[PDB]
Amino acid sequence: EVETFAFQAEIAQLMSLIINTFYSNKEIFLRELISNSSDALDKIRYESLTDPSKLDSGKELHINLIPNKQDRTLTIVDTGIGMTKADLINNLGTIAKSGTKAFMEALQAGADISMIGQFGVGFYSAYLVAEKVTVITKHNDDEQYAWESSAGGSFTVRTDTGEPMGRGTKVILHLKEDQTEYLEERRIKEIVKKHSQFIGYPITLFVE
Amino acid sequence: EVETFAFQAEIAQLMSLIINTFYSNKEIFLRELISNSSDALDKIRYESLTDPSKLDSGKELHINLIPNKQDRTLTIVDTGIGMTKADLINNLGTIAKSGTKAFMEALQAGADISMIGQFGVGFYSAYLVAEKVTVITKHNDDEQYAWESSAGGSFTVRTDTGEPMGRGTKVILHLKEDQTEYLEERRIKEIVKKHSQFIGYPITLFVE
Ligand SMILES: O=c1[nH]nc(-c2ccc(O)cc2O)n1-c1ccccc1F
Ligand SMILES: O=c1[nH]nc(-c2ccc(O)cc2O)n1-c1ccccc1F
Repeated sequence: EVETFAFQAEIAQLMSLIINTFYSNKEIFLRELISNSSDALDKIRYESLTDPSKLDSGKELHINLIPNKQDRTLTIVDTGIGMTKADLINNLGTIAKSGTKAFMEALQAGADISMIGQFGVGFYSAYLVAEKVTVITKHNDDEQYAWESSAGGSFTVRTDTGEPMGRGTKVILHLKEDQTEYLEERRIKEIVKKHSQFIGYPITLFVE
Repeated sequence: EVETFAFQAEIAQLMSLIINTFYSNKEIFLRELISNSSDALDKIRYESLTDPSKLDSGKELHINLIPNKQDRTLTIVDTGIGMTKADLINNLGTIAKSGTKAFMEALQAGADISMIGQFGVGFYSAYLVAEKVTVITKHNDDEQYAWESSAGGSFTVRTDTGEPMGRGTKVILHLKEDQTEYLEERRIKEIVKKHSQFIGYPITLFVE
């Protein structure tokens, strides 16, 4: 059963701002999503220091970047702690209501959209480049779920039957027609080198 | 009973690097500790979104900066999630062994000590300015504890009987003799404005 939820008003406001504001420096979405993956990987690593069984769902701690020109998708996969159904519903594990308030105050006070991650709502920068985002996730304490939203004020959550992940999160960006540069190897390599050069996990850019 | 523990070798190495490297830009310690407080405050806020009773130990979410020229201490107080005894022993809730490895690799590859927070070990920047650090903490799931270290390869942990905190962490920096500028109101205000202007919680600088 596919469940449909309304975004909280503040989150719908954040998403409308991200989609409608004229702002050329879109490439920062990748750093934001890689940063979230790195934080999730730190969380499972920290839990494993006192309970090695936390890694029975997979010992490898990594980030993969998978472009697909046929499907027009860029997928960011991590083997981090994952998210429970409750975390997905609760703005993908963020304090997004308060984060949005601070971000919008900062934008009016002299800040730009690239600073979104300082407000803990960097995930939503995916909507700078994606028309639809699908998040497939598996936490050790829950089942595999798929969250999805094309903005418009709602998101869906369903159980994900296909391809079991073990543990982690996959963010599938269904790119806007005019944002296909983010599927080009040279462009992705450039962004990873510019903004994600000090991430403590291997980032593998898959080839097509 | 006061328990004495050895730092893991990598953490003792990190602390020796911080204490012995010639590096003038010491003021970044404050941003690092305020950043950790902000992360702890986000964690309790996130837990409270699904369980309001998480805030029975205190509803106020804030950061206080308390200089004391008589004791030569600068104390950073937060009402964040706090740390259990296990978190304190486990490098104050960090993945410090892996964080240190990445930080030292980066330093050799063209990075400086101000970038410590990108490696998740920013707490240890306290030793840029402090000869001794005492951390008093209270998590909802444990008792109030005091961690302490003057470096030298060990730290202690004890129960803290005095002044119950409710919930949070207090980092007491026992400043080095030549670092008393960090007790001056104008100097602290300057650092907070330069590096911590987008923190989503009130930061109150106490007066003497
Ligand atoms: O805790 C977990 N588990 N999985 C995630 C996760 C979220 C978004 C994302 O693009 C990638 C991720 O791996 N997070 C997380 C990370 C950062 C902030 C809040 C969070 F919930
Ligand atoms: O989770 C909690 N609870 N309390 C803390 C805490 C640690 C240091 C600090 O200067 C202030 C804090 O409030 N943290 C935390 C924050 C950042 C990284 C790892 C952590 F454990």
